[PDB]
Amino acid sequence: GSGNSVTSGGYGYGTSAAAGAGVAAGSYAGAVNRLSSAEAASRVSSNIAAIASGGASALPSVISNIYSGVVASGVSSNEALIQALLELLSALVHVLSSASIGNVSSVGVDSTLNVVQDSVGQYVG
Amino acid sequence: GSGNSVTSGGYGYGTSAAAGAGVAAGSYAGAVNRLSSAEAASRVSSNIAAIASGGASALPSVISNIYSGVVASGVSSNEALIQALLELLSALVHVLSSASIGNVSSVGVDSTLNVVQDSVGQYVG
Repeated sequence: GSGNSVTSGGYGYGTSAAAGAGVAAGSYAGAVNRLSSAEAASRVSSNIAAIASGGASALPSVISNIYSGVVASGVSSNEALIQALLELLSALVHVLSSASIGNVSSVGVDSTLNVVQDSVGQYVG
Repeated sequence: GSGNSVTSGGYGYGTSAAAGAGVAAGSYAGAVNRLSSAEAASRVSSNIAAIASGGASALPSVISNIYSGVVASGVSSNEALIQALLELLSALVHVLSSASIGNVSSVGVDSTLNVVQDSVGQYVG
C-alpha cells in the first residue's frame, strides 16, 4: 500500500501470459478462462440463432444480453467487457460451422463497420 | 508528472461518453469511431473471405494480421486490442450478409469457447 494513487499504464502489473482478474489496464485473461465454463456456453449458445438472423443487427441486442449476464456475477466493469465480448465472439463463429456461406463481396464492409461501432462503442466508451 | 506513479482505477479521465484515445484504462471509443475510416474497410474486407472459410480457425490468424496493422499505426498497445478486435468483429458479421445459414446447433458451443481463448487470450493476457 501507499495511499498516493496517481496512474498506471498497461504493463508492470500485467502485460500478457497471465492468469487474469484485474491484471492489466484493459487486458485480463481471467475473463477468457471462464469461457470454457458452462456459464458462457449457456449464454453463447442462446444467442447463436440471434446473430445468425440479424448478422450485425443482432450485435447491440446480443452484446447487451451477454454483458449484463457477466456483470451480474460481480466482475469488474472493464473485465466484464472483455468476457462478454469473448462470449460474443464465440456465438457468431460457431454458427459458421452450419452456415453454408455463399459468396461474400469485398464491398460494404465500410458500412458494416459503422454498425459495429454502435453495438460495442457504447461499452468501450 | 508527479514524480511517482502508483496504479489507480480507470476512471476520472474519461469514465464514459468520451470521444476516445486513451480515455480509460481499458476502454477507448477512439478505437471505434476510427472504424468508419477507409483504414478498417481496407483490412476487414481482406478478412471477410478468411473467417468465412474457417469460422473460428481463422481467428488466430486474422486477429494477428489486423493487430499488427493497428499497432504499426502508433496506437497504444492496449488500445490496439480494442480497434483490432472491432475491425475483426466487422469482418465476420459482414459475411453473414451473403451467408445463407441453415440450422445451427446449441451443442458444441462449449467446445468452441475453448478455441476463442487461444486467439485473443494472448492479447488480453
